[PDB]
Amino acid sequence: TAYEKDKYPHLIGNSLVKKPSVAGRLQIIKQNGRRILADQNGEPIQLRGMSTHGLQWFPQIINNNAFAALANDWGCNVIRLAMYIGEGGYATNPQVKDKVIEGIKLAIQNDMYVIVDWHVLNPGDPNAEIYKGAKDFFKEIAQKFPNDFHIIYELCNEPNPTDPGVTNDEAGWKKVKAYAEPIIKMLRQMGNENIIIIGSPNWSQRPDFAIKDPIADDKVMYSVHFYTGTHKVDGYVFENMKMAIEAGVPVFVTEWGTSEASGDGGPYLDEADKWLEYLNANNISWVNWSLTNKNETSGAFVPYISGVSQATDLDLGSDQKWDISELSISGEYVRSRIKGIPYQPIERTL
Ligand SMILES: [Ca+2]
Ligand SMILES: [Ca+2]
Repeated sequence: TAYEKDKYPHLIGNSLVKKPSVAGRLQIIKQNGRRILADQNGEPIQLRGMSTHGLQWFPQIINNNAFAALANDWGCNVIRLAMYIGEGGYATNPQVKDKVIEGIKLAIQNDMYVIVDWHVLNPGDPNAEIYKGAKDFFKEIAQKFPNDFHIIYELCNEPNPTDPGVTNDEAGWKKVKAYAEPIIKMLRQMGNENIIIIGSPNWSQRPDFAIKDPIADDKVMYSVHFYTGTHKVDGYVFENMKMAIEAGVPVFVTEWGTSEASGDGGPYLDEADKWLEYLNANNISWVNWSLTNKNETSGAFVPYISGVSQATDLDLGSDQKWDISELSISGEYVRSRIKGIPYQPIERTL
């Protein structure tokens, strides 16, 4: 009866969504022309999980009961910790680092991989002055958690043209590499064998630059970010992704949402079914935006809306689960897809 069984069969199941306790240290392997993430034994793995929103704004999700719910009730094997730099983030309020550290420890404690995301966004060039602390930040995390097999580093969320920015061309890609290579080098010199994920121009829509001009490191993957109200299967972003995957580039969806790219609108679930069917079929890991109760469709939790609803609390109790009615439409859908169960939405009639 579930509609996905006939139409989108790779949406059902989770046998490859292995936790650290089972998978151990990750690697990239070559399999039938593709470079894909695999576990310690060389068996394909898929990471599926959730991103925080900016930790300067929504740190409340960094609590053990929420992390346990995500790992156990939602079936996540990854969580992404989005540390803005600008916009009230680390450049002006460095105490957000403390929340990233806490989050790494809670991911480990709850048997998940963890992505540490230096969340470049405004402005768009990772080399900009505001981001000068990036190399020392990664240094510090690696000193605290040396060669830790749970951690994946994401050096620059979304290179993009916001001034001062990067261009959507080969010159823009060169600025990204010039940024990333010295950090990678430092991490490797320090003995860190972690997977490192590298963004690309146009808001991490251009993993295809790695076809002819990859970074020379066998544990680097390339991000692609999409939002299903904006970006459609067989559209620009999708085809750049597909072109990279086909050509053997290792690709990881570190951020996607069910809204427009603004974080709002919809959600657009029928389009999400098409993207996730492709990602699951092609062994591409994915992380959904975001673990917030802000009033925007991409947030996973019900928001405060005057006259309508109190916010769902991100600081969860000892039951280690949110009721489905406490999840937004997006969060309920994403939970279903992480777990690999049929999507069977609740009625929402106020
Ligand atoms: Ca807390
Ligand atoms: Ca984004």
